[PDB]
Amino acid sequence: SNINQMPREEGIDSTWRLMEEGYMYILNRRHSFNSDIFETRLLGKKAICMGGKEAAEIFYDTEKFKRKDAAPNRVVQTLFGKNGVQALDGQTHKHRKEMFMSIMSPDELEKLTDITKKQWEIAVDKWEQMDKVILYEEAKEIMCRTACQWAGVPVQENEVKRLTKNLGAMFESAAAVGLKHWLGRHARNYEEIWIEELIDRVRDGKVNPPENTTLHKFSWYRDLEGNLLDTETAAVEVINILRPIVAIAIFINFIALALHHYPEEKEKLKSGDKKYSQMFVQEVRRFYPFFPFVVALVKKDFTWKGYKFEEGTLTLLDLYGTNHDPEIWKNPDVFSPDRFAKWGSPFSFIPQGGGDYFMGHRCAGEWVTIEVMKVSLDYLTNRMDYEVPDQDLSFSMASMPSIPHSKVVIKNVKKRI
Ligand code: HEM
Ligand SMILES: CCCCCCCCCCCCCC(=O)O
Repeated sequence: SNINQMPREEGIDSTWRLMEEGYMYILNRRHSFNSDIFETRLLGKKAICMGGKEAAEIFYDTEKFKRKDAAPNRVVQTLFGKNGVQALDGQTHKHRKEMFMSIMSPDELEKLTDITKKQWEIAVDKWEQMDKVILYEEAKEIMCRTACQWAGVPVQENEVKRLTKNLGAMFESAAAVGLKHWLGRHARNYEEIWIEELIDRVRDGKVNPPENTTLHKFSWYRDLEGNLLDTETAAVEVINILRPIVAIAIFINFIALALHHYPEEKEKLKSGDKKYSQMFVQEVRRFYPFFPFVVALVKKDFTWKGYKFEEGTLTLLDLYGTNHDPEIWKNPDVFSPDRFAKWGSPFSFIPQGGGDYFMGHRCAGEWVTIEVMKVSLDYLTNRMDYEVPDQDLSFSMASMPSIPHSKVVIKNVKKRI
């Protein structure tokens, strides 16, 4: 059939509009163009942006889209690391992804939840002897201690503080400009070298992590040819566990926000029926902004909706806008856990990617995230009391990630006993 012209945003480069609008950039234009797909110019080149469940399923078609060389270098050097799983395609990707999925078994997730609970207890005891407590910063430290213990990474106290700062900077810098962006580049450089040394100690026999742990599994994994991963690559992969675990602190912020803003939803949790906590956690992941979009390159020319996708074109999948799509969800722009009662598809609810864990790039740590969020919600509701003082809890849709301006201050913390 005839090739049609995709809706097109004019201007020599539109990256500035993405920087100004953030999470809302793609959905605003899906609305104004009356199309789930449009073309623009971002980072000096043509770009295609698309959202909704059909677009998501097409984006996850690995005959049509590849990840090699898709992410901008500025994102590789902050968020991802070079030559990690995010960069791979085909059987090489499948085999690397199996390494990540191998640490996600029932017994290992139980180990994670036990650690997470203990580290919450430790933090709460500390906060009870404090006055004001900055939840985002304290939660990053909870999650850094949890990550290192679960991963088998030995850390001294000074190393905990430094890692918490540097892992934070890696994700807080990825969509930043200027001075702030470079903090994350330097943070990544420092921890890559530190983790590389540690992996060399594992391989030399001088450190002996338990067999079940990330550090053991990633240090000893062999590729499709039977060879150990390069030390640099294995370090990037370990950081691809430690960093996103720290990042759960962003979702902890939003759990606390939701408990403060929605007392009727909090009261439904006081029952002990786990269905309510499950719905609440899912709705936090659906409603609040976090990972805006993912990127791929067109692998081979193809047609969809009458439009030509040309090989090599950078393509953005709108995660935020799909999670807020009024063609998928009833009243998408309100927080309503009841929408999940006995719950859509793997392409419609995509805060941590869509599709299949093994056949695509969907987040390896989605179950970790959900389980950590459940522990955190249980702590904040059932194991402590605190006050939320008057403060600026607003969160900007132009900042990625989006953090409430006050960083969520709590006070008068008391552990229930
Ligand atoms: C804290 C909140 C998190 C969010 C919002 C999040 C979101 C995402 C998204 C959107 C992707 C990319 C999907 C794609 O490329 O198609 C991804 C990939 C990934 N995530 Fe997460 N994630 C989080 C936590 C975690 C955790 C806790 C872990 C590890 C325990 C983790 C490990 C990974 C890995 C290894 C990948 C790359 C998978 C691949 O390329 O095949 N993430 N995540
Ligand atoms: C490829 C688009 C980059 C988007 C900008 C990053 C803002 C969100 C931070 C996401 C962190 C998710 C977990 C992680 O990978 O550490």
